[PDB]
Amino acid sequence: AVKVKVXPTKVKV
Amino acid sequence: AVKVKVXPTKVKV
Amino acid sequence: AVKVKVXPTKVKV
Amino acid sequence: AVKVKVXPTKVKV
Repeated sequence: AVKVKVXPTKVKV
Repeated sequence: AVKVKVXPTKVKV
Repeated sequence: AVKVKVXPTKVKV
Repeated sequence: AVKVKVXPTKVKV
């Protein structure tokens, strides 16, 4: 999966 | 916002 | 490919 | 920074 971290926001696709 | 396009999913932070 | 947009910065992987 | 992990590439903005 692609992992996205934007400061304290994190999301995986 | 940050945008991360992963195929059909457009993650927006 | 994944497209990333962070304000005026863009990159594609 | 924003971090986007796309397999072995870790995009950092």
